[PDB]
Amino acid sequence: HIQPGLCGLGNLGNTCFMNSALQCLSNTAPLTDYFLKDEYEAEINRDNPLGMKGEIAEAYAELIKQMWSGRDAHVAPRMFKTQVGRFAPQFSGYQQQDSQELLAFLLDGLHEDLNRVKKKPYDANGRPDAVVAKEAWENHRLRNDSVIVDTFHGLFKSTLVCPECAKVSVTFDPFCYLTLPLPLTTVALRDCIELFTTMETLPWYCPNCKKHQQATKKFDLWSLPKILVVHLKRFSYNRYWRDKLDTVVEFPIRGLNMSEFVCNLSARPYVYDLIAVSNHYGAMGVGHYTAYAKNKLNGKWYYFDDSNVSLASEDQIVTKAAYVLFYQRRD
Amino acid sequence: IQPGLCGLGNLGNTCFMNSALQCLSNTAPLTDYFLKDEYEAEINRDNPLGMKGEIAEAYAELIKQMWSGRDAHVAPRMFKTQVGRFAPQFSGYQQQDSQELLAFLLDGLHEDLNRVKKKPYANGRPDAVVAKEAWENHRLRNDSVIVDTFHGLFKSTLVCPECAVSVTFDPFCYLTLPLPLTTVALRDCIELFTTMETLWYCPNCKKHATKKFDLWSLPKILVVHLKRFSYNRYWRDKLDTVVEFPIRGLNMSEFVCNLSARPYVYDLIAVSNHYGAMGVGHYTAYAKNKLNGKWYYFDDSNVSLASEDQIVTKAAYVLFYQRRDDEF
Amino acid sequence: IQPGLCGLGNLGNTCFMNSALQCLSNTAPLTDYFLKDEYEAEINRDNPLGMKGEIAEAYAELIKQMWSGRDAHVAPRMFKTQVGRFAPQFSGYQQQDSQELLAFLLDGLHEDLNRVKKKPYGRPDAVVAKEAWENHRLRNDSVIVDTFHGLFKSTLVCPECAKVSVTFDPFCYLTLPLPLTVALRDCIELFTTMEQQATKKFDLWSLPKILVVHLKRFSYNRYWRDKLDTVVEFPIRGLNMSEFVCNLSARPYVYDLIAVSNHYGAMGVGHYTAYAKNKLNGKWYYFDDSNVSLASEDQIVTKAAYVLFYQRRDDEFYK
Amino acid sequence: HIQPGLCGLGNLGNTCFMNSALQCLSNTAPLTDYFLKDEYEAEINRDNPLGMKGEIAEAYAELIKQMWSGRDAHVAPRMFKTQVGRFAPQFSGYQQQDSQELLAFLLDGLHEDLNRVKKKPLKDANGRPDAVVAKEAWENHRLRNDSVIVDTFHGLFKSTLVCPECAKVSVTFDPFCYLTLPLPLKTVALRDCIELFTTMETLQATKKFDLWSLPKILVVHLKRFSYNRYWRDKLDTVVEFPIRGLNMSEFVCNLSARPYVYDLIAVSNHYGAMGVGHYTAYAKNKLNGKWYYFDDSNVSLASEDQIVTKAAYVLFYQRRDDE
Amino acid sequence: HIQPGLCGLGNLGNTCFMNSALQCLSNTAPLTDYFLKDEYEAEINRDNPLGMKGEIAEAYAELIKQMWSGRDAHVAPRMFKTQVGRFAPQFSGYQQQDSQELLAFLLDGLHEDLNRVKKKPDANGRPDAVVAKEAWENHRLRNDSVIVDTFHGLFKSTLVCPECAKVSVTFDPFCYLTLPLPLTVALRDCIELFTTMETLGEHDPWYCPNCKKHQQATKKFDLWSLPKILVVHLKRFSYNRYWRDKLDTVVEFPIRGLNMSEFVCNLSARPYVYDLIAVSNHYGAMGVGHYTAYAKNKLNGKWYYFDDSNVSLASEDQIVTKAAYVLFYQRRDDEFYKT
Amino acid sequence: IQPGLCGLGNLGNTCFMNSALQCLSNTAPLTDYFLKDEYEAEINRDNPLGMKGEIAEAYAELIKQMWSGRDAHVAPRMFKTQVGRFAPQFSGYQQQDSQELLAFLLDGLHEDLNRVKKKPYLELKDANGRPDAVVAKEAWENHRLRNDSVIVDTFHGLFKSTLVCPECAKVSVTFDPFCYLTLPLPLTVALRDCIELFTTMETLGEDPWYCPNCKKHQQATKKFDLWSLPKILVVHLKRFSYNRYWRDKLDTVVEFPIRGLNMSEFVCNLSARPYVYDLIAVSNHYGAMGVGHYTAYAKNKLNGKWYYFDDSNVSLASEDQIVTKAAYVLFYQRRDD
Ligand SMILES: [Zn+2]
Ligand SMILES: [Zn+2]
Ligand SMILES: [Zn+2]
Ligand SMILES: [Zn+2]
Ligand SMILES: [Zn+2]
Ligand SMILES: [Zn+2]
Repeated sequence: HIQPGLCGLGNLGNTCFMNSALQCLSNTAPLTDYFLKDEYEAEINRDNPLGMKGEIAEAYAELIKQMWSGRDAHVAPRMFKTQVGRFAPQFSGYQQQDSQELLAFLLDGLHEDLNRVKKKPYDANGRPDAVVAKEAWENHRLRNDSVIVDTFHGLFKSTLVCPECAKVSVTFDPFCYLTLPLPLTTVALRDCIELFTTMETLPWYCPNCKKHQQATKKFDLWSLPKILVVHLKRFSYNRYWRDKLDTVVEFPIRGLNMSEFVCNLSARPYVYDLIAVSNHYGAMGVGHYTAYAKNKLNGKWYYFDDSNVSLASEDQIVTKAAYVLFYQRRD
Repeated sequence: IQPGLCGLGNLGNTCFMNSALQCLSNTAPLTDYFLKDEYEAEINRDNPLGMKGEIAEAYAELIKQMWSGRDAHVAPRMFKTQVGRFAPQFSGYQQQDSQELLAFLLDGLHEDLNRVKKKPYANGRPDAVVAKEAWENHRLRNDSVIVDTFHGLFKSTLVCPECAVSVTFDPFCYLTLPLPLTTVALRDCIELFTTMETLWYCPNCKKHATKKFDLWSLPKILVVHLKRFSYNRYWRDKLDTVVEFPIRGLNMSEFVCNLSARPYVYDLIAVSNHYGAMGVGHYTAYAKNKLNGKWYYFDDSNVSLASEDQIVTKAAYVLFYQRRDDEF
Repeated sequence: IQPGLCGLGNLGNTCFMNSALQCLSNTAPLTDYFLKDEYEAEINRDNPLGMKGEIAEAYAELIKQMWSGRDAHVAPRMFKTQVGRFAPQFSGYQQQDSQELLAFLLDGLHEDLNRVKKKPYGRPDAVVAKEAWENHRLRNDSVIVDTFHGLFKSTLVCPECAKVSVTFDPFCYLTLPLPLTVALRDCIELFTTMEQQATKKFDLWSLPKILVVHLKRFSYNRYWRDKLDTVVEFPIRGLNMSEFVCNLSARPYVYDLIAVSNHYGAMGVGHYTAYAKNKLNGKWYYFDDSNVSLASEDQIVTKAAYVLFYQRRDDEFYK
Repeated sequence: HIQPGLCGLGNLGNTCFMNSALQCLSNTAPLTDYFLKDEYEAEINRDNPLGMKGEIAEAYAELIKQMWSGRDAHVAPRMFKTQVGRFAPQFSGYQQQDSQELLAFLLDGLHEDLNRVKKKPLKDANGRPDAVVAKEAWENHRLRNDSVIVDTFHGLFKSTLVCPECAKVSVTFDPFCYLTLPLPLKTVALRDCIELFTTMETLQATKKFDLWSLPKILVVHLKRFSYNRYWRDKLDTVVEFPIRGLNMSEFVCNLSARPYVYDLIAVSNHYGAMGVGHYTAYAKNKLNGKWYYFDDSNVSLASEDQIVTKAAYVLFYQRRDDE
Repeated sequence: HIQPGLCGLGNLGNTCFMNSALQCLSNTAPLTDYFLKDEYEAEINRDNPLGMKGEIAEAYAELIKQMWSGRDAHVAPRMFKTQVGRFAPQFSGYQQQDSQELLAFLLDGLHEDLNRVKKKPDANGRPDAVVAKEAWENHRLRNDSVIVDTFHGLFKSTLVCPECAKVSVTFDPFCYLTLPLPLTVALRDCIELFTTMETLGEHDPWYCPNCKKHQQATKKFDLWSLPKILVVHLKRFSYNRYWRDKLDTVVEFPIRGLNMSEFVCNLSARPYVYDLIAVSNHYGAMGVGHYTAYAKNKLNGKWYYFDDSNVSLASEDQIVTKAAYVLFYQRRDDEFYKT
Repeated sequence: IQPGLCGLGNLGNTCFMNSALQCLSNTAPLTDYFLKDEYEAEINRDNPLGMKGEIAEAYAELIKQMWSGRDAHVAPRMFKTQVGRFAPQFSGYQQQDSQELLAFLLDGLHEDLNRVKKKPYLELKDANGRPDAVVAKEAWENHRLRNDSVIVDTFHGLFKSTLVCPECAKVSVTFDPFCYLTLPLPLTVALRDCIELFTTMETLGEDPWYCPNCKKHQQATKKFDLWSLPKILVVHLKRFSYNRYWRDKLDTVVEFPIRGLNMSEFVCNLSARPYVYDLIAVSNHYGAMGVGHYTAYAKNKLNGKWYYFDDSNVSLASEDQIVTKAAYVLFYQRRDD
């Protein structure tokens, strides 16, 4: 029969953005394995006031089992589409959609529906970064503990400097994806990462001023997850229209060394390999989303264009169409 | 940007429209008519069968944008709006048909550009005499750039089963070819269309037959619609049969019953494609650029260089052929 | 505020409805019937052709508001809601037709107030017409029949056979075709001119207390609506209908104008207004949605005139 | 044929508010002349993050060319209406609309779609003269905003705040493209409304507005509407305004400034007491100098004695540039 | 923790008509057992031109498994409602709905989505037994499903031409009985009214083969063979131009031992004794209106009232009221009823 | 037909409205006010916080129909239309809340019938360390200088709020009016347990209180106290929790008296006359999931019997049916003597 995971997703009326994001998540082996192991039932959180009563996790679990059964070449994700439209109506209709916006929604929704914290409970003052980061991560896990935290969550350092009182505010914050700005001739992914970590003048509230100030902000990468989701910020949502950057960003297929951008000098080496890409086409109108993904069982690359699954070659993956990159850490 | 290499943005389930529009855009006698920009005197705003010249004007405006060489892609917003206003069946989010839109547009453009300001209003006689009469009568009601570009004549012979022969010559602006009841040739579908098939209100007997179609005269631009869709109670079915059609040198003289007629050799200029089978579905187009002679693939906003070896597939739904004219 | 001098607020493209409602408001036999407030016994809630008495009730309520003398204008929200519920085609911001709403309302009010609880299933013209009218009233008996219903003769002459088939049919308004400034009598003559396969000629037999004359200005084409802008000259006083009445033993028929439904707007959605003569003071007013202003007779006859309301003179005794 | 500019606009379902605003702008000669000269194509800004990719300027230019061709007595502004409802869906509703709200949208929209500043780059002046601080404020405004809209409708007003504790006088100069005038409480003159706008409000500091520089085209919005939680209120006060010779010089603070005499060119009118209401316009035709009444598709000759009524909502004045 | 089958259905905005019909079908044991035993999987027909590509059968199977799992006290039938609306959009409006109209749609839909026939291929003066056997066999050569096996019966149609006096007899299948109500009545009076001869009205005249003309012929129905599950629809609604009328007549019907044998014209037929299993109820008359259901649980033999999401224990004395609209009867198949 | 025994037709998911309307209909001081038909002089059409008198007029018309004795049921079309026009959130086929409608209607009726034609502005006195009796009297008088209507006279009470800052230990005491009490349910319970829980001190969570001495949003302690109670006490049992993606519902059986509810022990004011209440109406909710359904129990003022109002259907009830998990909003009438 059909090879497991080589399953297209039927377009049900401008759901290409959803399908693209779903193919990327489907080919995230730690996440697919978790659901296929079918022991996640004990972790479904139906009372969580921030979740969807376990219903997003259940519709997702059902769909992945279909996609990895080896019985179908394609499935129509009707239950999943219905559940998304019910909890997040902004994803329904026939206007311009965003694979990253849906991805952010799904990563948060799966996390709360599978959150092991049944009751959520409820300040760097020149202390070492290692101490402040450990504290921030532990406090994060006291509120958020799931397969999503274990697979996609990392930690970044935020430094804010007030222009009035010159007070330097350092915080450690979790992330489940990295939104990379593109420079304003092709660019390298490392240039986009360096741009993300370079200081920029913003507005946030200063605790000493008590007012909103146009403070400088600098990001630093502290710890990185098993699955690094890299969002290339191509879209600009202006008041009356959406802009798109068509720049070719060169990104490695294999051996992405993240270690040079990690400010923790005592940290483990971070080498990553590409597993999936969410692609966008269409300078004008609604546009279209597809995906490249590496099948975990045979190690080959494929193109997923809604219901159509075709064998791909690595030389096709790096184009201006690349929008969201999925990287898996080599452990 | 090269003129005519202009993608059309999808405005929400508008692929059916964009596909049809790319085929019409790459119909040189029609595009040249609008780009010559002298058609303003021919806009018919009083025609009771037209859309007050508004479909012709929205189409003229879009073509000028598509052939300006200023844009790589255009969102056909005014055109989409005007279509939805006059023909609301094309504005839902349900499955659409590139041919249904094409038939609407060909009729609408004809009426909005009909030179006839006031429309006025057979038995054992020679075919040549009856055909000349039917055509002259047609142009006394219908005279436009659409009649000049796409209209042909087909002979219809109906034989009564009780009293035993009614011959009529009727115009057409496209040919809907039935597919046989898997790879078939275009010529087999043409032969199927012209074969006598028993099913009409007869005047001699009055007891309401063996209908037979014949091709009499063919136009500059022959639009060939392959009847792939069928409509079941709860869903639309699609025939996925591969129809083999020539890219160059389609000899239609072979199927023309007028033996004194001019030779009819056609070359492919555009194809409306359909993918999806029994699911939601998507339309694209192949079109040969009149200025550089190369084949391009138009997938909504995206325009990419194509090769001839990609064109003949099960995806081919509507074929556009241009007649070879060397002092005929 | 003088009773009846009440404007109707526009509730989003509802001027067509207000224009129609102002003409009916200023039809004295109909308004008096609702103000008399004894019509409650005549509301037919089981009629399969009616709206369970709900259009009559919404209309009665609105007319009482319009003739109370307490308001200069009212927003006919309940009426608009009830119309939109039973006839959803009258909902939206597309081009509307005041005659289409009028025809709906005249039929609706008739069925909601129909006294017939269970509808049953070579002679001289006078005998056949009397029979046709009595049979019509055995199915249809209401204040609308009493105020607006007339009878017209249909003569069909068969060729080859030469058989003359005569029928008498009721009407509650006359749709008059326009020729091609024209006179109303030319449009009446055009309606009565002769046109299996046979010749058909309309003739007017008996005419009602309130004659509603619809000038067929609109042509609904496949993709657009056409409009005839011809100035139709119609009398304000003394319309003699007697010359078009084929019953030679019939009473004289002289009418006086009481209301006009007006339409403006060459392109787009357009706008409907009304001229109406107030029954209590005899003056002409212009009803433009919520605005009611004193009018002069010299303003009434224009290309804007679309539907004319005429009241028969029952002054001198006839038969 | 038809006289250019005497073109009605068809109602496309509750679009009278739009037609009224459009007739006022159509009869603003410096703006219509700019589009009819048809050289504005080089000024269309398609990359502006605050614009509509040039599409509101293009839909407006196309419509104004139709209205001033002399070929049509009326046009249905379908493309314009469609583009407006696409960028600003609040105007594509079915509820009571505001011609001033559409005007403010369109003035900003046209400015951004025609903004000469391709890359946009709070300063307080301490003890410096008003003339120096105002010149600075205007130059800084034009470094961000440079269009036919700035050149036609933009003025500058002075804002003075004085602290009741330390007696500190804080002066700022801010641009405007129209004046929203409050109407008095307890028939009023336009000058009373202007004086009310420039009178010091006790507000914990006192705030006073002053007119510094005035544009070629002065748009005066009479604040008739009050948007309450469940309903909109309307002031029916008759505001007396001059048709010719409005002397604005008395309200201008720059005492070294040029005289400011204005003539009325257009009025946006509003009617209706109970329902959706209706908008029309009075406008002076620039080619024959006569007054006309534009009621959607209908254009009729008007007289000066008809303009000043309670219906007057938005007034358009044109400065006399005699020398 | 919850008893299987005692599962309410959430209202998803005017869907009470749908919940009511679904509770009746859910409590039809031969149909529920078919889905719970996974007998449906191999029989899903996806190419049938008269079906919904197996999608209505799949959505129904999934829902019935949820209702009979014993895990939920109530479920929101979102997937089912979505699939129904997609194939039959008339059921997704906010206008008044009809549980019988949904039932007829669903019985036909499931039949076609589960039809074992993958490729679908006068009778005068002959005995009724011969013609009926032929009509049934020809029916099953086209229609072979769990729906045919559970709900299909056969009725005799006699048409008599008023001109040539030609008597045309046909045997036609049915999956429910629409009973006209007389102009408190007994169910047997409604059955007798259904089998009484009536003269045809326009625009449905009978085409006479002798006359070769459309005729105002007489039409008489007779019951020939009855199914395991007899669905009896009391025709309470009248669709008028501007509103829907409703007959509020109390129809007295048995809860147990309904003897159908007296209305069966086949004298050699097996006895037909039926017990009520479910009732689709309607309240509201000519106003908006609400649908509920009475159903007998197959595992404990008790009567329950299903009012959307709410399931409560009922008593037999509550069942026979003016609210009864659609009745579900189950035939007795013991040693007492041999053929 | 007995007056007041009038059902309300459902006009498409309007059960939430009919339930609230049946409770208000059977509030004798309010129905008597409209039936006396002298309220016309009190309709406030200029109030910027009202609906130009239109909600009061639509309500008056409906209550006269329901108490005429001519109809067994009425379709409240004008009322539903007016509600949908001023508050569009109450239209549609999604889950509704009878208390949300009730709160809207109580405020709308108050503003449409507000005797204060021009609302004044006066500073609220510091009320620092002064006796509770003095500060409460001041708060009530200031409330009536802005709000004076049949709604204030029938449903308004006063509650005391004590806020204590965790940084500066500042004790802020205020008295605020209420037209209903939202009672929290413990995380079968008695009504008195929910009343006691409403007056227990709680610490504000992740909604802090602004402090005047700190000049910052502080997570202070908040304690409520009942000061004065109205003629008609509307008790809202807080069963629903509106979470980001779903609505939670507490199905706890709250035991509440039908007769003799002694409120005096929960009133921190001792100068008040005893407060004894009797149940007059209950708004009920059914439907664990989906859209759900609302009905009402109500005691007829003319015959003293209990009835069940399920949209258009009105049937005789027994007291033993009223106290169930379905009870959501309770209407209590004070004993006067
Ligand atoms: Zn600071
Ligand atoms: Zn024949
Ligand atoms: Zn004859
Ligand atoms: Zn100071
Ligand atoms: Zn016969
Ligand atoms: Zn403090």
